[PDB]
Amino acid sequence: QKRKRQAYESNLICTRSVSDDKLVFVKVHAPWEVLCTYAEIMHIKLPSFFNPATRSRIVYRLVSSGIYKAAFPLHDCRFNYESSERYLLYREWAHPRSIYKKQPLDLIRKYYGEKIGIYFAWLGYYTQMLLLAAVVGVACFLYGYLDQDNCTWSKEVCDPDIGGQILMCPQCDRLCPFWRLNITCESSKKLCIFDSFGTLIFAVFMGVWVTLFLEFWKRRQAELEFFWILLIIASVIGIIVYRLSVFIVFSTLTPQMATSITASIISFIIIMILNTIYEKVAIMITNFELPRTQTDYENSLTMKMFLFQFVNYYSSCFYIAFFKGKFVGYPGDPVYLLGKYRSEECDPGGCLLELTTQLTIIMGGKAIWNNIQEVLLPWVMNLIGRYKTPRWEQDYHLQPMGKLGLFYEYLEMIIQFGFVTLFVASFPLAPLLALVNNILEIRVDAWKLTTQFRRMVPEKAQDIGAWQPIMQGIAILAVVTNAMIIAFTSDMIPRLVYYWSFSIPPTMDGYINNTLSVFNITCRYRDFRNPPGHPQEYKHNIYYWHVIAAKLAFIIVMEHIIYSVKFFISYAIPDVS
Amino acid sequence: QKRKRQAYESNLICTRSVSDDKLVFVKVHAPWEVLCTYAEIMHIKLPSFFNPATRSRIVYRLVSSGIYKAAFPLHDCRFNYESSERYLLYREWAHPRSIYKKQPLDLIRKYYGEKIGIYFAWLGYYTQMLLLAAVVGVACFLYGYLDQDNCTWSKEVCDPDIGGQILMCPQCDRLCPFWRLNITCESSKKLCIFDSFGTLIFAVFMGVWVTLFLEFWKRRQAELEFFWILLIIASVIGIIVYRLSVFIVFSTLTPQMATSITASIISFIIIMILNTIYEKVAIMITNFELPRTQTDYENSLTMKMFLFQFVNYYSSCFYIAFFKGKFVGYPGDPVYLLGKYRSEECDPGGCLLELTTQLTIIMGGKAIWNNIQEVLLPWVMNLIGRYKTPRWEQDYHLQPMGKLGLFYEYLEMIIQFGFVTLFVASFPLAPLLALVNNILEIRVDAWKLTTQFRRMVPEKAQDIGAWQPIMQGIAILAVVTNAMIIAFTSDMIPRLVYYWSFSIPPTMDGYINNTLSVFNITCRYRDFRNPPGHPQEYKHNIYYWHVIAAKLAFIIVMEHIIYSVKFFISYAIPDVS
Ligand SMILES: CCCCCCCCCC(=O)OC[C@@H](COP(=O)(O)OCC[N+](C)(C)C)OC(=O)CCCCCCCCC
Ligand SMILES: CCCCCCCCCC(=O)OC[C@@H](COP(=O)(O)OCC[N+](C)(C)C)OC(=O)CCCCCCCCC
Ligand SMILES: [Ca+2]
Ligand SMILES: [Ca+2]
Ligand SMILES: [Ca+2]
Ligand SMILES: [Ca+2]
Repeated sequence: QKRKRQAYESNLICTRSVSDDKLVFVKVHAPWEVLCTYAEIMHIKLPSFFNPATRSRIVYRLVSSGIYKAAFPLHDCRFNYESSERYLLYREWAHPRSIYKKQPLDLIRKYYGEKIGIYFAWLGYYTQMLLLAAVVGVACFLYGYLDQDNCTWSKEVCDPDIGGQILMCPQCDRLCPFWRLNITCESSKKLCIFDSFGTLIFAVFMGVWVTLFLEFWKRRQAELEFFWILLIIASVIGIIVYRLSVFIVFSTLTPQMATSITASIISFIIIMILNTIYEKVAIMITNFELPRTQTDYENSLTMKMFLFQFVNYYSSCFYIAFFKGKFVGYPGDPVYLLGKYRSEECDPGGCLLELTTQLTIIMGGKAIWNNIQEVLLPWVMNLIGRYKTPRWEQDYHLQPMGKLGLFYEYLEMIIQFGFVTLFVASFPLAPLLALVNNILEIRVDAWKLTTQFRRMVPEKAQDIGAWQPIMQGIAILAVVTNAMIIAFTSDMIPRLVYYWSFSIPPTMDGYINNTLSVFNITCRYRDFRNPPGHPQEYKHNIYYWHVIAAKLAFIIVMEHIIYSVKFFISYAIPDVS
Repeated sequence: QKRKRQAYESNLICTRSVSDDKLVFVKVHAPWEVLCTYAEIMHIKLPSFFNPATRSRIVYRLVSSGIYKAAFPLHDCRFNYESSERYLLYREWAHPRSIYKKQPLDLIRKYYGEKIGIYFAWLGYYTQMLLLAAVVGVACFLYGYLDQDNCTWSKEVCDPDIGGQILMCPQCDRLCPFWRLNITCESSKKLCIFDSFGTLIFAVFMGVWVTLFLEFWKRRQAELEFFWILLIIASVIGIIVYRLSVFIVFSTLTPQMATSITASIISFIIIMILNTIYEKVAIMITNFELPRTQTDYENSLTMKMFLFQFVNYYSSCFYIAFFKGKFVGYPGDPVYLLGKYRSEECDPGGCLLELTTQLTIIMGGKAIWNNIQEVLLPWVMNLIGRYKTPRWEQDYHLQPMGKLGLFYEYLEMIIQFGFVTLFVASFPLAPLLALVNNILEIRVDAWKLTTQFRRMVPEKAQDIGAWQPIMQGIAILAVVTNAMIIAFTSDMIPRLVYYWSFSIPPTMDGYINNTLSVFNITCRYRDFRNPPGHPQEYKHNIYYWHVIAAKLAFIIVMEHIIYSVKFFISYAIPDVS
């Protein structure tokens, strides 16, 4: 026990704490010749001469068994008062009062290390790219807002004659009664913002913006040089079925917004606690496997953890986008999934607004609650530690960062990126919310890393790591996902077909009465079905196949055009300075 | 003049020809210490000790101005009789009598050099992969042939009652008279081969096969370690308009096969002479640009030359596939392209058979005529040279390879690959024809390289070069192109919709009368148009939009499924030994 530690200390050669007599901490420094020897064995760069991050790396499992209590570097100074580097970049960068200043990226790679430097460089560059995407999203938001007097469909669903005379079918078995449509008017008014031509121009822009983000980040990186799959499928089913359950336990502006916000909040609570669960089961799964190296361990953990997180966070959104209300048929013979399991018909405006509210609640709530957790949990852990003098004694009573470190940090921003990219065709303010989150996110990551956490050992990484193929896969998936959101989720394509193709005798006015289908009780539900009385009644009509062929042709045209533009831009940008 | 050559020879130090007194050839050898010095300046590998390819590279513009007559290595021996390496791999590899033996790839990199070795390794591995793709293509060809008694549509177009009672519309202005359909029966019978379920399984297989080809070739490479764009657009228009012209100058089994084979032959003749033209204008264009290095010169030449060759060879095929007969409307108001320019309505079986004949003529004729040129042109040039003793005198009178060398060789196989991949859904025997071409292609490239050409200087290349992104782009384009061939070119999707979707009251029998549309003279042309007498007469009907929505959904499903399978296979194959 103590013999192993004494022999290891004698090999390393080859004070106790004033507050706790049982703990003893040994100072570790290197001589000049030994530093030059370790700097020859590890080929460091050249122009007191060795930097403190370089010294702490060159000086850098036995503590995993519990023999050694703690091994760490030491901070330079207290942040609250000057001794003095930590005080400096706390005073001008890490403080929330210095929210507007530029990041001292050379100072952050000086003090913390190039993985922390590359995370904060990626975070700041993400913020600057999100500023461009956010002002274009504000431009398309103004395009939707100022043309609210020209959206003919919202003005005729808000008018009582065209909108109120619908009396559309119930989406629900026990009474849930059939209703005049003008009550969705206050939900439809903002819908003129959320699927107009402005958000289509924004989505086609956002494909290009993701491409520019990736290529100029490649340039900035160039400058700055089997049971678990079955469990994932069970998770895929689980998030959808509790999305249904939270909508049901709610079901037993104001009414629709209360519905969407309340169900989104309670589902988001389940999302967070199931996220902690998924952290634990994925770490148990990758510990059941034997990984040979820590890097292969964290790559496998990155893939499995991100797949569980992808499933957990976006499966509700994918249900609302592509599965909710998409497979329901006519009110005669509704689709009972397993018997007595009638699926949820959507509102006639579409499930885009419900997707929008769920997106902004999950995104902004993960932002708010994750920053609250990132502040408070190390702070309250240090507080209950302090409720139970030398420098290293002060630096001892800090929550250690962990073996992974910045991993979860990257993870949450990648999840934020999946809201910025995969669902950007729903609401254009996703880069704005991401920007206002990221401006504080640099400060909260900075502040907890400076104040609350022990100093992580500096070590260089040439990129973000295994998150880069994840981001490229998210980028390729974003084109398909935005195409299915504009085609399948929103209703922009049916009114596009109504204006361009059926103002003709075989304008935009008269769209709402001409879209829906009348239903015999043996009301006008939202579907394109040949009507009681037509020879092919309740089968899909000519107009269903016209609109769905325009949907599929839009998916093909938009995907091929955007993928060729992404190819032309990745081929045209030299990817170097 | 002679002073520059004398000074260069004196720097190099730092016999005349018996047949021609004006020419003098100096032997060039290196001493042992100078060879070790050049082998230290160029870091050669280690285990008379320096190999002859290595010696010829280490010993290796003034001849471009015309000062030096010729500078070359020397061959080891005459091929016809032993002196003796060249005689050996001529006797057992390069001879056409050794067509069945394996390639001595270590001997070919010993004698010729690693670019020639990697071309012949790529050629042989291409041949072995084509053997697998060819036996699967023969399997789907047997699937189409043995089920010829079960193709209901061909048996009812060959029957006089269902097929002969059509009397379909003329595709032509001056009389070209309307005709009973059973005359396409002998063309439709083999059509039961060419678009059945077997070729669909072959196309979905061929996406996987291209993927396996690319990944195992990555493994084998790992083991074996602005005016011109406007001219390209003018070429794009030019090949299509002379495809129209050769069809017209023909127009002024037996009748349709005579048409297709004759027009394909005369167009292919124009293809070849315009290919020589495109060689010359592309070499003039890349000489008008100043390239800094020979490698950047040949990369730019590779891109421009392949783009011109792509346009030249496949623009006729792309016209037949995606533009011929696709944009023609109903016989009332035909599409005159510029006035008095009625486009060519296709046969009711589709333009797939015309595409098939054009493909096999262009592919097999480029194979035959390119091997005939590859044999004869160096042979006849050496013959007229000989119509006007030491070793170097014999090796002097050979056609030199040129500065590019194997470039055109790679080029033609890449063009062959574009027939193996981009149009594989038309006829499944494309890998078979490629296999029977490649077995002789190794021998003709081997034989002309051994007998007729001067020995190219050995120099190492780690891959095929700039053709590898070209092949990956051809591979990505192949999925889209095969999807548009199965959907848009062939008629497999309309009969798939007829069987699965309209045997119902709103079997495969009755497909031909139910596909076409009747035409009032104010006959049954091949289109899906609402009929004289329907309220929406000659507009597209329900069934057009059903079939074209199934086409577009097939494109989306097939592209996404195949691209995910390609991603799973490229991610699952470790790309290393
Ligand atoms: C890679 C991640 C993204 C995957 C996207 C999944 C797409 C699923 C959407 C889907 O198929 O929905 C079925 C319909 C959508 O048209 P809708 O008119 O919404 O369906 C009827 C609903 N309503 C009458 C009550 C208004 O659509 C169809 O009927 C056509 C089916 C073709 C879909 C193929 C897309 C991608 C395949 C992998
Ligand atoms: C990248 C290299 C490959 C490019 C492929 C180009 C595709 C062009 C094919 C095309 O659009 O043809 C028009 C129709 C095809 O349906 P058809 O029924 O052949 O057209 C009517 C012909 N007929 C009545 C005489 C029998 O199709 C349509 O009407 C739907 C238009 C959507 C096409 C979008 C595909 C790719 C866009 C870049
Ligand atoms: Ca956060
Ligand atoms: Ca963070
Ligand atoms: Ca050839
Ligand atoms: Ca050849």
